[PDB]
Amino acid sequence: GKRVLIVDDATNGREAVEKYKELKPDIVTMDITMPEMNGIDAIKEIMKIDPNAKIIVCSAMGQQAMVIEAIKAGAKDFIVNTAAVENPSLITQIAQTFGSQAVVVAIDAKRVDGEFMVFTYSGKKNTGILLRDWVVEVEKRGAGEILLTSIDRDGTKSGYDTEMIRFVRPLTTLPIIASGGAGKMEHFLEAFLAGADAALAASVFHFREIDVRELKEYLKKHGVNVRLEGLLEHHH
Amino acid sequence: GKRVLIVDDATNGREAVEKYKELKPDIVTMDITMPEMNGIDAIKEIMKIDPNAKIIVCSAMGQQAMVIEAIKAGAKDFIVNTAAVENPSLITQIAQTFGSQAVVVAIDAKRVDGEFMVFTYSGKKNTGILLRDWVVEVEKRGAGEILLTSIDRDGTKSGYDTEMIRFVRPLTTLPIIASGGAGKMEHFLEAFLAGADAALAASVFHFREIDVRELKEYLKKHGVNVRLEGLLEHHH
Repeated sequence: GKRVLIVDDATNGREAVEKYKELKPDIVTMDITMPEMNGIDAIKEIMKIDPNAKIIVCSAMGQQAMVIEAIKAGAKDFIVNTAAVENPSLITQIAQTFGSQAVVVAIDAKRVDGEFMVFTYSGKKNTGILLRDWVVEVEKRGAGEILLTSIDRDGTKSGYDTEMIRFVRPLTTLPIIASGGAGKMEHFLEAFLAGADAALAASVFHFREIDVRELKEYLKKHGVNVRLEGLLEHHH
Repeated sequence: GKRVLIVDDATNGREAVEKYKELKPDIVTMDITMPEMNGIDAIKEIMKIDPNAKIIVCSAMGQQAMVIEAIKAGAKDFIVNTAAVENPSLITQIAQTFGSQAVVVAIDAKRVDGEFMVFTYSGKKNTGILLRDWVVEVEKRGAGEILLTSIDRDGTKSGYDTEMIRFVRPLTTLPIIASGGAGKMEHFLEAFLAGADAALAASVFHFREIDVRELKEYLKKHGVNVRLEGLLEHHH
């Protein structure tokens, strides 16, 4: 690409096999955690109504029991955050089975005392690990793509963390999907200019702050390659 | 009180009827949304192992179908956020059935252009409604307590929004549980001093930034009344 990711996030269903065919999206993402809500049962139906893919499983943590059963259903790809920080090897582990392609590492970052630092458990434990460090590590461990979310920007509807991107950019060769403060059409350009290979966004379209057709034409009128895709997800 | 609320948040279970007896807490909170995860089935077991209470149901939105069944199980109290903003009457509605006591209105606030504004859908739609307005409205509609969460502070581990509290304080007589940036022992005092009748916190204890025994003694050594309680919750 790049590469703009339009998200529909629904939700605890059920509201999947219904939304999937009616929205023909390029991902989905599936939270499967704890053996209670029809995660695995959902996938099978898709892997039927469309034998292809592309489902990305949300593995973390300790409920691997489910992940295994999910892969038996046809799951080929995964994102990881906390469980990779606990155990960096877990990446190499997957990447060896399914290839580097198959693994995306989500990274949650926040600047503390003028220093980019990593945060886990849905962005709350300050790991005391410099972002700069983890980035390199993650690549060497065998990642595919980095899902850099800026906490200092997440939900500020005030722009992507173009600074955090630039910081990460030269430290890697891997694609970088950028996440955080999607605010206006202009903000997407800045992200691409920073280095981000992809931009993710939910709130702006959901609430029609921004028109997806218009955003395509805007970026087109500036000479950018895109390429926009449909995400889809349960749960939190 | 006041009044400090220690939260254990677990999680999609199941990890309830096990945690409840072993943790003897004063709340719980129960997310029941969509007929899939054992919300209602959980309550019944408690309402058995302890016929008393005190369960607070998380009603919102449109899945009232479940809420009704939940009340049949013995639910007496509720919190509301988005669905109250959509339909202010919904408060009067509950408060008439179960009394003003029974209803807590969560308010999500963020300052925009030097103006406290309300946000819905897990804090993302700018309602274009001044906090000052909703506060009064909510009381007149028949609320019991206000669960003021500061977005500009939520997860900053940098102090409560002592400014937002002071703003709300004189506009009401209702109790105010304060939520947001629980950072250090000192930060709890400031909150109480601001007007907050209660402080809620999860991250600080979970990750043992702060010791609960120590926090009691700290506030005691400053002459405060407390009074600390155990929350417990699924899910997001």
